[PDB]
Formats: sequence, C-alpha cells, structure tokens
Amino acid sequence: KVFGRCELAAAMKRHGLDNYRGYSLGNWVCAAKFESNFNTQATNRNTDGSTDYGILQINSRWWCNDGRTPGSRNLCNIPCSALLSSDITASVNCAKKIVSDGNGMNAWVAWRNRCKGTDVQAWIRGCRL
Repeated sequence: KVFGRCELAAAMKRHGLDNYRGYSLGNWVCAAKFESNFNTQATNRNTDGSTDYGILQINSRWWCNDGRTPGSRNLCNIPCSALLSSDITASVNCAKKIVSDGNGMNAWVAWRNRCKGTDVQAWIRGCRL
C-alpha cells in the first residue's frame, strides 16, 4: 500500500507513534518518506546481505527474521514479511522497540541524514489529525 502523507500521519498517530520516545509525528512521517516513499511493500538489500523491510525499512540483521541473514537476531520476534503489510501495526510495534534501543531515531539512516534537525512539522502540515 502507498500511503498518502496525511493518511500515514493519521495511522501513525492511531498506533501510538506521535511523540513516542519524544519524537513528534513529523519525524516519523519524514523517516517513512525517505526510507520507503510511504510504500509498505518497500524492500532493499544491504551490502552485508541483510534486507530492510516496509514503511520504515527495518533491517533483518537485528529486528526481524527472513531466514536468509546469517548471524542475525529477530529482536521484534516477527517474520520480516509482517513488516510489508497494508496494516502498519507490526512496523510500528517494532519501531517502538528500535527507537527505545538507546540511539533514538538515529537507527534510521535516512532520518539522520534527511530529517534530523529540519522542519519536520512540514510533514504533517495541513493534516487533519
């Protein structure tokens, strides 16, 4: 599913991400924009052979199981396929654990490089929330 910007902002709010660990909804919408272009089915193989899955491009090295990332953990206790669903519950539940891991949203490379410090409120500007 390809979410619209405000449609995702709403979903993310409904699932408890708005200001989770102190990150405003605009931060999450911006991370999703640059990780997956709001497409829940996004996948991208990393050079280390891990893969990133879903709206927030969560990596199989640590967070989910895809059966093809030797040495990995599955700290969200989910199959990576669950991170590709139209329903964002699994991606949100996992992101909450990732953002709680000690480095905040720096875990999302696209957030660090393209969202951090910027006017992230632009991402929810205009949305009925």
